[PDB]
Amino acid sequence: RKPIIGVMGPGKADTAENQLVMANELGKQIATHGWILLTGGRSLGVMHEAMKGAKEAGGTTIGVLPGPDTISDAVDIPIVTGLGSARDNINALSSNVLVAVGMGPGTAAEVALALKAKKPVVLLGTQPEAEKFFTSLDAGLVHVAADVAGAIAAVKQLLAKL
Amino acid sequence: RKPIIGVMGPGKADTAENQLVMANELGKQIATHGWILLTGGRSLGVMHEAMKGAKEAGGTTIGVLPGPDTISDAVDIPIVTGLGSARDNINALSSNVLVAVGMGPGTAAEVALALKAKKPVVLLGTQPEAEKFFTSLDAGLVHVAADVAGAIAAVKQLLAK
Amino acid sequence: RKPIIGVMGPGKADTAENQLVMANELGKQIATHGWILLTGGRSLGVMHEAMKGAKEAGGTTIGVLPGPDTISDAVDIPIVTGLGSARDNINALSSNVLVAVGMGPGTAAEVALALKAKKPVVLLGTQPEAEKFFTSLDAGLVHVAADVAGAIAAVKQLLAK
Amino acid sequence: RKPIIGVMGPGKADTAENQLVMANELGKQIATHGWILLTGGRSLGVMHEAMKGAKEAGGTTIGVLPGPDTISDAVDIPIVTGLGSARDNINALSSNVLVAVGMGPGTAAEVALALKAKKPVVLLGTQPEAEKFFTSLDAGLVHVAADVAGAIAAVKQLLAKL
Repeated sequence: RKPIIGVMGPGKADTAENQLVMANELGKQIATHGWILLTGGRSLGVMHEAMKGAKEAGGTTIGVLPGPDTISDAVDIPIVTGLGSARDNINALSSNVLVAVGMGPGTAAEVALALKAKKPVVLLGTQPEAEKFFTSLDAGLVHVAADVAGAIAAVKQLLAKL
Repeated sequence: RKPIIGVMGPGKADTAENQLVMANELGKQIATHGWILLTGGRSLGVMHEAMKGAKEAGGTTIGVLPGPDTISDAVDIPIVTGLGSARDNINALSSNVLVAVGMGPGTAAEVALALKAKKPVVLLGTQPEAEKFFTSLDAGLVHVAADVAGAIAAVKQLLAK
Repeated sequence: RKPIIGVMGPGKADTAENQLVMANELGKQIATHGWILLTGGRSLGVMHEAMKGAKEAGGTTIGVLPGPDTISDAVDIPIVTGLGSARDNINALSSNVLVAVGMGPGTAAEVALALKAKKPVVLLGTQPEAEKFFTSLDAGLVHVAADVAGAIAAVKQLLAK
Repeated sequence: RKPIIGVMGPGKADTAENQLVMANELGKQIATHGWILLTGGRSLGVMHEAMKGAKEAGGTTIGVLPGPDTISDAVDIPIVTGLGSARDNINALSSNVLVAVGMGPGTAAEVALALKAKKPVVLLGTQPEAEKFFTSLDAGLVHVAADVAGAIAAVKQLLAKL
């Protein structure tokens, strides 16, 4: 069974370009390590980039969508859930590790839900407020990474322990 | 329609004793103001206290629960969802305002989801990091409350808007 | 607690005129028997008629809806779920009995899901194939009703058990 | 994008052996055609068999589960949904075609939901009552198949038209 790595980030308009770069590179390295990328299939911000990156590097991608899937070609496997744009809905109970790249309400909710699920989360491109808050929720499950390499190292290690 | 006030908070193990007392007092004040209380229908920290409070004050309560069968007399309208408890689903898109008493991963998810749905949230007895962080996600929708009465005043303001 | 009676049925386009009249009459009788009506809160065939009926008879209604914002005055307790409308989610695990008036794919799914959850379902104005088929899934939980009063009698029997 | 074929059937105790055979063979032929099998990952009746079949024949499998995934090794990609054993919950909005093998409450619900989603469904090993009822819901979307070959022909054709 290939490890499944989750990526979550804000959608287009509330995303710094450094985060799209970080997302795509992470994408790359997720695929490069032989891991499946699981992310939203909605083809906009951080997630689309991760998917482009994973797919470019030969990786298998999974794109979660809610409804009538009109979905980047970076997606290999669309999981259409039927639920809302409330999330974010919530299959990163499927990932071995979750990586957040940036932050916003949707991402915060999925990070919390993964902590609640006792899954480890790597926080990349988030701000002090987020890092501290999430580390306060579960210091044992939250890993702050300075950059993509750091994020990928955190993941590799968490996988080695499993 | 009576306003529906959503209450979120941690469970038995993770609710502090001061947070129980506040959740109970908040429940009471929700009822005394003529509002319906919506909260988790199985969960025994904050949510049970809130509901027990609303009820003692003669309030009407809606309890959201993931399924059968593990319900409290304190719950009037039991809504069984047949999703899981991966999410505290209570459902505060049903609510006019959401009040988080205390904090933890489940609560943090529901506060973040309300905000994502552009709903105001009142934060009571959440620590400084919760308050600063949620404020960082959406400063116009997050209201920090010092104590039950402040939380009630925030709720009233949001309702009168 | 008042019994909660779940009503399922097709939407505006697919509800026959006789089925509107029955759904309205069923709503009325749900209310007159002191039960709460639970049904879809956005859907304008059977479910709207049922709710309009309960309401005219002074009944209390719970409307389940997928989201904001597209609600009827006929709905007292609006429950917004923030799932989709891939499923009529109304939620009849919340209900004591489920009544399907008329039939179609959405209705068929909710009737099958109630049965899966070992809940009794009363089938009203569903055609012979619906009745025979659901009966084939679980004969002890499926009750065919000839008309509103028979459906009400079935419901009463299930409640008295 | 590989076509995703959905399979649904009753779980263990309410399943004739002819249906487990039919399920496994269908599984086989789904994989043999280069299609992804999407089914419940719960490792018991019709679905487990389909998965064993798909995996034996080199196919990629997707196993939907609700909760804390304690999940046959026939699953490649577990999608953990977080929802109930209410379903059945309900990602066969992801399949191009759905195949029911046998029938029971859970299966009936997913067939209906797929008809509601305007997706085509092939009914294999079901009884007259089911065939007629579902054909009455949407005659244009429901295909009754006498056997696995027939089921697989129905699918191939529906895919050709898409």
